[PDB]
Amino acid sequence: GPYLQILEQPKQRGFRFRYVCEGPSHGGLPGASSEKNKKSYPQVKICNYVGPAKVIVQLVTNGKNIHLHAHSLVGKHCEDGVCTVTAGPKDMVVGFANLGILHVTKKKVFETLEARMTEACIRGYNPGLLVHSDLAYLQAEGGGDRQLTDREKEIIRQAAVQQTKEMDLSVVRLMFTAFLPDSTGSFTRRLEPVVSDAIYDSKAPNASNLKIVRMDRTAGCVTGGEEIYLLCDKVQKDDIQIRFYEEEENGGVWEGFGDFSPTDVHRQFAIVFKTPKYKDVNITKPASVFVQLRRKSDLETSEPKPFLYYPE
Amino acid sequence: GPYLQILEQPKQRGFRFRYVCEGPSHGGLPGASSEKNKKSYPQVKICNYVGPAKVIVQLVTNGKNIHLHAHSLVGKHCEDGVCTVTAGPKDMVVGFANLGILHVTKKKVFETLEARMTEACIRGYNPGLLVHSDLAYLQAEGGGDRQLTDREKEIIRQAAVQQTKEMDLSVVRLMFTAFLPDSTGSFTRRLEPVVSDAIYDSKAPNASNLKIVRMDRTAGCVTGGEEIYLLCDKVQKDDIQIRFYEEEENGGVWEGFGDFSPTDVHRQFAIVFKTPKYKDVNITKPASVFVQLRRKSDLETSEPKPFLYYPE
DNA sequence: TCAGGGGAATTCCCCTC
DNA sequence: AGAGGGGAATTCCCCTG
Repeated sequence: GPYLQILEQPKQRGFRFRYVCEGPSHGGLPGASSEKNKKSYPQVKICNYVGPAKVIVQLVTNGKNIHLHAHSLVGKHCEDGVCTVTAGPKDMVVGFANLGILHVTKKKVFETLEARMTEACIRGYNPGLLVHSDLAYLQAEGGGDRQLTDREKEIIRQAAVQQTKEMDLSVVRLMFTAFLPDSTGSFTRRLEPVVSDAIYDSKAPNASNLKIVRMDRTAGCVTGGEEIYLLCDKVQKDDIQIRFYEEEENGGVWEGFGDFSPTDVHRQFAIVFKTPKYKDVNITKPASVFVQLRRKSDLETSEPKPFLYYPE
Repeated sequence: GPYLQILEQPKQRGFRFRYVCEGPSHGGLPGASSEKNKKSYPQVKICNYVGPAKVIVQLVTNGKNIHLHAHSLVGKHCEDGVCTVTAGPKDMVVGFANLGILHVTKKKVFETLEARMTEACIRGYNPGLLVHSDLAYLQAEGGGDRQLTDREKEIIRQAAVQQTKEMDLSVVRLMFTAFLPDSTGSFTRRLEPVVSDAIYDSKAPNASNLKIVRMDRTAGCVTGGEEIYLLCDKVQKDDIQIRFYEEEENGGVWEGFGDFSPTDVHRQFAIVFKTPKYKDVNITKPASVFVQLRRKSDLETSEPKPFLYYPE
């Protein structure tokens, strides 16, 4: 039967979540292949069905238990945190550009979560899957307006109080839900929604972009233990590593880490370290290796920089 | 007649202002001559008068107009921002230890300021000097009993709205006011108040501590621009200078600033720059020069570190 | 501009005596 | 095991191109 397939996922890292105070129009959530000039965006595709339909996007949690996220989606076609756009009549592919991720305050988690749960219940956008199964009977029953009862508000507040202590404000996910038309033509037939890759805030120190801005000495001796200063982006002294590596044997790898202490990490932006020992200390020609910044917890690679080992 | 003399002023820089959230036990305001083990505190002395008296201390602003400051003084003898202590019979020496400077939020400045202005009018603590000259008639009538009128509250609120946007939250001053007894014995005869030195918050980037944490090359050549990386504390790229200096017996004033661009200042904590040319390029012996970080606005001295120029 | 980025203000938490 | 600081994370502000 018909389903929804994510053609291009959003970029997991590099995007910066912004609060209401930071202002508007600061960038759109880019695609996984959104290099400079080759600006791409998250794309989905409704398969096994040809014709006009609608696609909604909502923010969900990163944990095993999928639930609504207090963060919102801001931009055009987005109202109250949900972005709704009509798919092409023939191009069953849908792209999402100019999507910002509104970061909520920790104190304003409960308030925003409850408000957007109320919205998701009045609009019937997967009420039982994200809030609570007790309200999984509101699959757009009726046309348009769907006033809520008193017990339904009770369930909303119960789900909100329980999901406040379990929400990571630094990571979100995209849930794409497709809606196929019915008899009257209104988009109401809901197929299985699909969750996107995890989206990590750039303001989170454990998931930012690892970049080697500058190095004082770009070429050391094959012996090693030479002091080098590396100016970098924001890194955590207890969760940072400087890795020299070279591809060898056409398949094999050579690693080697700089010997530095967390005290040598100067205020998250600079590291004074010492070069490790190379393989062939009895080398004859200067060998070329790459250097990167690797997070010990995430094992995330920084963009490598050239480095050279010279004999003595 | 009798006056009040500040024996030891507080240390102008080095102390960090703290908000209500940061807690209570983060340090006491040290004196200008304080050091480790030699723990000193701001002290004053009532001169030309022997006997019991009273000394109050209040926070005032730095600027042309001396006025109450939204920041408060926290501690034992301090209540609602004013620290009152009896000089004791025949002691006449007054010390002020365990004094913290409560940093208020920008949003809650006005609320606090007006709240402390009314108090200064109800208690008669220099109302015309600190609040507004129109209220320079509020002395000695009552120490709490004298409720204020409506026009007085209008003047207080006007002074508060005008001085909220005119207050520097990063610098304060201490005002000591002495009170001699009268016939009935109540301390009400006000002596001339004395203002202390300016106290600059260490967490303010324009008044922080200038420290040379690390240098890539600690000895360069007299030839000229050699690139060296300097790891430092928080400095402002548009208001920072790297000064090479040497005191000599022939006038002994040689200045010379490192050739760096504000772009070379890596995230306020590192500067990649080039050493300037010293005098006597045709030297024969290695000459020693010292290095500092000098703030462009304040011309404040950093802790010097050794450096040397060798010929070619 | 809209797309970013740096940095300041504010809150929270850890390291060394 | 706690005060004194200091660093780091979380929100907020606004400058640049």
